[PDB]
Amino acid sequence: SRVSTRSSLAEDLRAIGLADGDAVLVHAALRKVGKIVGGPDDILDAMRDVIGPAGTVLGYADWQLEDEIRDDPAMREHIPAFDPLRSRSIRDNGFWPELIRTTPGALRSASPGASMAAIGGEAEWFTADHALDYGYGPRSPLGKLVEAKGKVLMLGAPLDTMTLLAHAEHLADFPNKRILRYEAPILVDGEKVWRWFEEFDTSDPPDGLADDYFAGIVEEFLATGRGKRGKIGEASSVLVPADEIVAFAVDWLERWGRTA
Amino acid sequence: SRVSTRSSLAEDLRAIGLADGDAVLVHAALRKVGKIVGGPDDILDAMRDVIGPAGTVLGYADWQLEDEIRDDPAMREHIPAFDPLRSRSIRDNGFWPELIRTTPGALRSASPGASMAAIGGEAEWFTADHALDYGYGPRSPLGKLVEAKGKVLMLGAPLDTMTLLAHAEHLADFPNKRILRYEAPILVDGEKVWRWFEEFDTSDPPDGLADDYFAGIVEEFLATGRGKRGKIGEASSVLVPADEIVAFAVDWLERWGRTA
Ligand SMILES: CC(C)(COP(=O)(O)OP(=O)(O)OC[C@H]1O[C@@H](n2cnc3c(N)ncnc32)[C@H](O)[C@@H]1OP(=O)(O)O)[C@@H](O)C(=O)NCCC(=O)NCCS
Ligand SMILES: CC(C)(COP(=O)(O)OP(=O)(O)OC[C@H]1O[C@@H](n2cnc3c(N)ncnc32)[C@H](O)[C@@H]1OP(=O)(O)O)[C@@H](O)C(=O)NCCC(=O)NCCS
Ligand SMILES: CN[C@@H]1[C@@H](O[C@H]2O[C@H](CO)[C@@H](N)[C@H](O)[C@H]2O)O[C@H]2C[C@@H](N)[C@@H](O[C@H]3[C@H](O)[C@@H](O)[C@H](N)C[C@@H]3N)O[C@@H]2[C@@H]1O
Ligand SMILES: CN[C@@H]1[C@@H](O[C@H]2O[C@H](CO)[C@@H](N)[C@H](O)[C@H]2O)O[C@H]2C[C@@H](N)[C@@H](O[C@H]3[C@H](O)[C@@H](O)[C@H](N)C[C@@H]3N)O[C@@H]2[C@@H]1O
Ligand SMILES: [Cl-]
Repeated sequence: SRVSTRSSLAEDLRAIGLADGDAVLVHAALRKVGKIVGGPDDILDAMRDVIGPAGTVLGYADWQLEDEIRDDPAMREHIPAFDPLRSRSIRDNGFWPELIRTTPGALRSASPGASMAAIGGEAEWFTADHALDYGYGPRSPLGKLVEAKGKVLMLGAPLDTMTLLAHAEHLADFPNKRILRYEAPILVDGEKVWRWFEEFDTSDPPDGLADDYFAGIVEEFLATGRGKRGKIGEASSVLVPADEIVAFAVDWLERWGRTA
Repeated sequence: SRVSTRSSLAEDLRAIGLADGDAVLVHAALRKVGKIVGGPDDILDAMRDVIGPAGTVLGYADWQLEDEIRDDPAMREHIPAFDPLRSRSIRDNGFWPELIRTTPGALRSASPGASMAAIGGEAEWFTADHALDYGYGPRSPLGKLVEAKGKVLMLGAPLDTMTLLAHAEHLADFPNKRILRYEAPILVDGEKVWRWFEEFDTSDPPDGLADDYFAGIVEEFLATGRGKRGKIGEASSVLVPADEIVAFAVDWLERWGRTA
């Protein structure tokens, strides 16, 4: 029965630990926030108020081409190329990355399935030079979030949607990492070309693990007393430092893979 | 029962009457088109291929401020002012105006409740200088649609959502037109100010007619033979000359006003 404002959301964000100059990747379930006077745009505006102009807000866009269409040779010349300026975010990830992507000023990185939207003082740097292959590795917004000592805010989102952990999956040395190869269309100086891609499998976990095991790792991280929980509006939310939870998740995975 | 492509939708638009250099207002129910390979963006892409670069495609954006919150004094300072670059389309008009508005190169006119989104060769003209009061009058994208001799296409949409006919309500001489007055926040060169507004009532029909009466007027115009029906992908869709349906509607309303 409580309605949120740009001002009250800024206090909530400061209360969970958002600070001046932060860079924050956000995963959101916006319905959990509850009634907002100015719609969910008040959340992004509140965040920009807190972190200031030097800060950056990010979201995981991906794109909408499903595998079964991509793999259907009949529709091959009817599939539109991925275009960081025009391709819309995968709807599976909710409105939040679309909200960012279509805010004037936002930029969107180049590696389609891993592509990120960002707005703020380092939006250019965070989206620049996104490797097409292994796009969850060091040459990616996720690696740059670790380098920048950014944060990840789960805004009512289930903890297994923390995509930053796919970057730990990339770094961790464990046996039998599944490698995925696929063909997708992209623009090379404004013209459509089909390109072969390669990356570590993000869609399914390492064999032996439950499909939602990212959530277990996050809770085990919060159990050490690092990170913070809080209400953003009415959404139960989590804020964690990106570098710490990736080091935690790397050795969680490296230790598990040794037992096999 | 089949998939539509940017090229399949292209030939469907040419058969309804879309032609080179056209400027067309679109009201859409996109779930009625069926499955499209590259999503509803393939619709707007097709149209811009049919009409060519001099063409122009429009949508009725409006905005999301709710009367209730607007008229709550306690919420006054928390209302985001209307911003033609940022305030999102009213969701009751469907995704289509948002689809246009969030396309790079697209423009949005200044008068909030009557705001229109536009992309194409004449997008700057169709959106320039939209009057804040009586925003369905002559100083309006709908007035310019008549002057440009454009078209309207109901793309699976209920024919009573044809907003151009509100422009016929502004123009037609019939007694007891209901004037609406309200205060609303608007961005004036980046700064929010509350401004009083007035216009003819678009939210309820003139006292004496059914709510969906716009619809019966449309198909009656179709009985004259001066419209064209046809299926866009899977959607039953109507295309109509703008200048003629206004005159047909104006005379309809003025003639009916005397009987009353
Ligand atoms: C799946 C998931 C998104 C569902 O969350 P949800 O709250 O149900 O859906 P969304 O987050 O899209 O938010 C919905 C709110 O959009 C607002 N919204 C959407 N578009 C809007 C618009 N154009 N204008 C105003 N509001 C809009 C609404 O409040 C809509 O709610 P309503 O339609 O019920 O009114 C959530 O559980 C989740 O998993 N989030 C994280 C996803 C992620 O980042 N995944 C990474 C890869 S694993
Ligand atoms: C109310 C009305 C809009 C409902 O239409 P609808 O087809 O059910 O809904 P929309 O037209 O918004 O289109 C829905 C399709 O959006 C696609 N779409 C929406 N957003 C998308 C996105 N971001 N990315 C990819 N696809 C998206 C989907 O196919 C969505 O369907 P799904 O959610 O079932 O998959 C329609 O009946 C109507 O009355 N239209 C006319 C509105 C108008 O012009 N009013 C004028 C003022 S009175
Ligand atoms: C860990 N579980 C996740 C699942 O959870 C969601 O669906 C479940 C269905 O039972 C629900 N129980 C659960 O509540 C809900 O959150 O959603 C699927 C969606 C699917 N397109 C893919 O996305 C991945 C992309 O394929 C990949 O490209 C991207 N990099 C990462 C995406 N997560 O894999 C995830 C993953 O399997
Ligand atoms: C006449 N019907 C319309 C309704 O759609 C539905 O109407 C009937 C129910 O009422 C249904 N039977 C019908 O299937 C369906 O089309 O949507 C509402 C949405 C509301 N924001 C307002 O928009 C108006 C704006 O408020 C106003 O600012 C603008 N100028 C004109 C808009 N129509 O009034 C319309 C109008 O009442
Ligand atoms: Cl995918």
